[PDB]
Amino acid sequence: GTKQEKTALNMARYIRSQTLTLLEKLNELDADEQADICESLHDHADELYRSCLARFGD
Amino acid sequence: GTKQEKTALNMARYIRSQTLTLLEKLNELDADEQADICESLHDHADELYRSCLARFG
Repeated sequence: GTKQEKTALNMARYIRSQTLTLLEKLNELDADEQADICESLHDHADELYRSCLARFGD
Repeated sequence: GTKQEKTALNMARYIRSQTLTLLEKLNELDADEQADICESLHDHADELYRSCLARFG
């Protein structure tokens, strides 16, 4: 439950929130092809967050 | 080359950089399973970045 472990998990949550925000922006730009890539990237970010949560979470 | 376009492209580049910062942290932790997913996530962020770059120039 170290500070290193908490830093890594917070970063994984942040990257997920970034990709969600970016997805909305690309949707707003109507940048369809990029939004679809980003949608997938966000799922993958969620997979990472979940894996980090299981391992580093309290 | 619109403003909004550039903000989006920058954020896509920022996210690519963040996956590498997390990858190194996961490496420091010997969190092998998480590191391999992160490695692939970087590959995926690079796919998105290059696509935005081709489009938003």
